[PDB]
Amino acid sequence: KLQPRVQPSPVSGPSHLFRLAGKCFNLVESTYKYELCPFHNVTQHEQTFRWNAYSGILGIWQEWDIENNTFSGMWMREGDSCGNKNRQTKVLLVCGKANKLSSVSEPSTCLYSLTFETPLVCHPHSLLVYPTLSEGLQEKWNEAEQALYDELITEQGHGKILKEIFREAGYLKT
Amino acid sequence: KLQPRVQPSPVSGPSHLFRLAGKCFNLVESTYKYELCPFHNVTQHEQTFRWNAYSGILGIWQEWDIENNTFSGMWMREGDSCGNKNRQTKVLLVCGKANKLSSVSEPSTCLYSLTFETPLVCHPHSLLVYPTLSEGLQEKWNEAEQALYDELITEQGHGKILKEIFREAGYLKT
Ligand SMILES: *[C@@H]1O[C@H](CO)[C@@H](O[C@@H]2O[C@H](CO)[C@@H](O[C@@H]3O[C@H](CO[C@H]4O[C@H](CO[C@H]5O[C@H](CO)[C@@H](O)[C@H](O)[C@@H]5O[C@H]5O[C@H](CO)[C@@H](O)[C@H](O)[C@@H]5O)[C@@H](O)[C@H](O[C@H]5O[C@H](CO)[C@@H](O)[C@H](O)[C@@H]5O)[C@@H]4O)[C@@H](O)[C@H](O[C@H]4O[C@H](CO)[C@@H](O)[C@H](O)[C@@H]4O[C@H]4O[C@H](CO)[C@@H](O)[C@H](O)[C@@H]4O)[C@@H]3O)[C@H](O)[C@H]2NC(C)=O)[C@H](O)[C@H]1NC(C)=O
Ligand SMILES: *[C@@H]1O[C@H](CO)[C@@H](O[C@@H]2O[C@H](CO)[C@@H](O[C@@H]3O[C@H](CO[C@H]4O[C@H](CO)[C@@H](O)[C@H](O[C@H]5O[C@H](CO)[C@@H](O)[C@H](O)[C@@H]5O)[C@@H]4O)[C@@H](O)[C@H](O[C@H]4O[C@H](CO)[C@@H](O)[C@H](O)[C@@H]4O)[C@@H]3O)[C@H](O)[C@H]2NC(C)=O)[C@H](O)[C@H]1NC(C)=O
Ligand SMILES: [Cl-]
Ligand SMILES: [Cl-]
Ligand SMILES: [Cl-]
Ligand SMILES: [Cl-]
Ligand SMILES: [Cl-]
Ligand SMILES: [Cl-]
Ligand SMILES: [Cl-]
Ligand SMILES: [Cl-]
Ligand SMILES: [Cl-]
Ligand SMILES: [Cl-]
Repeated sequence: KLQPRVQPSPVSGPSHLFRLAGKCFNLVESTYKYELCPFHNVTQHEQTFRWNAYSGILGIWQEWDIENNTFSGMWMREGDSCGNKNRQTKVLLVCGKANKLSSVSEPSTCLYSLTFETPLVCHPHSLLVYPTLSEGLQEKWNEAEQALYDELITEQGHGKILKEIFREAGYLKT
Repeated sequence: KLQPRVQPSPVSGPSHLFRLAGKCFNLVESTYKYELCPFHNVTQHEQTFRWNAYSGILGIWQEWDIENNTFSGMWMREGDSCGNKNRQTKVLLVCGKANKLSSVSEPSTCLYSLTFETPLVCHPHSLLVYPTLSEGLQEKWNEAEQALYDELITEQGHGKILKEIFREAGYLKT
């Protein structure tokens, strides 16, 4: 039984993925056992069966990772602390036959890359961020793409506008 | 007085395009004058303005042309008869500054390609067909893309499943 440091951000993004909120899937490795509760938290429970066996929170749903006009991954931040820093996790969404937690890795100590298989992402346009936006924020994007094509703004100024949109929608915390 | 052979199919597809229904735009060439009434009909009028001047129906809104997971064009069929066949028209939607009927051509006799400029299509992801589908038809599509990657169905069998999806949504006549 663990205490989270902050609460998860609101469920946001593609509508058809919202059904995953409140569900939890787990993967049992030899050393640890991980659980992913999408839009909420990630946790591991060391299965060495010694008395001080570790159980910690790796991250709390905070913001999205948007790269190349798509949802790159889900950012889980502000977990238990390793020392000077709090644990983080980037969940990656991959086409799979069924909702399954497939792998876990540790690129840097206390930073994790979690791969989540689900069939809801098998279509290429499922993780595009443009269809998820409100009718008004699409206009702001439409005007920015045309303005960039008309050479009224720079690729740099265009990049700024997109982050303004994503922040308003709540995909990036700010 | 012109009589359409059938009635135009229901308005279907992206929501932001529905506003064009009941509107009509025209292009005046030297020989003929064309009108496009989106989601309805297409017509040409020889402009000699004599009593026997030609007036014909080129097509009646029937179904979409979906290619590459997007809306390729609008299919207009069952126009006036040329002999063994009824006239057809494929309307193509292009990014333009304003709602404008831009061009008309006749690649093969009694088949026409009509180019309609509109600003509602200027964003690349505006005409994606996946977001317009019901949550269930999205599921049906995801499972079909997954089955194809697992080599349980053929690229040919995949195409048939998609036409079942598009037909169920109402984008294709049946
Ligand atoms: C391809 O697709 C195209 C797109 O869909 C399609 O085009 C559309 O076609 C449809 C079908 O034809 C059109 O819909 C109809 O439009 C008619 C035209 O309306 C306009 O003209 C009317 C003027 O009629 C007269 O009366 C006025 C006052 O009474 C006079 O001021 C006028 O000068 C005019 O007088 C003439 O007629 C008199 C007697 O008729 C005669 O004495 C006089 O001397 C002179 O000859 C206006 O009422 C009308 O105005 C309204 O709409 C405009 C829109 O801009 C507004 O600006 C106005 O403020 C106003 O709101 C237009 O100027 C309509 O008449 C017709 O209406 C009737 O039918 C519907 C359903 O059937 C009824 O619900 C409705 O109440 C009307 O009913 C009348 O007739 C029935 C019997 O017919 C009767 O029982 C009932 O009581 C009533 O009298 C309908 O809306 C549509 O407009 C087209 N749109 C476009 C963009 O083109 C095209 O056809 C397709 N082609 C093919 C080949 O498929
Ligand atoms: C990480 O994130 C995950 C998910 O985001 C968290 O997991 C969830 O934690 C909550 C607690 O905050 C759990 O809810 C409680 O559940 C208990 C027990 O019920 C459950 O287990 C039963 C086992 O058979 C099952 O029958 C229950 O089924 C019912 O409930 C579910 C949904 O709640 C519903 O879908 C079913 O149809 C049934 O209706 C259920 O699975 C329950 O008793 C609690 O309810 C009451 O009591 C508490 C305290 O008295 C009160 O506060 C409540 O408001 C309510 O009145 C409570 O709902 C939830 O089950 C967990 N889900 C999973 C998958 O584990 C996890 O806590 C987070 N951890 C950290 C560290 O952040
Ligand atoms: Cl969506
Ligand atoms: Cl929800
Ligand atoms: Cl892209
Ligand atoms: Cl520690
Ligand atoms: Cl603009
Ligand atoms: Cl936020
Ligand atoms: Cl006319
Ligand atoms: Cl054909
Ligand atoms: Cl394979
Ligand atoms: Cl393919």
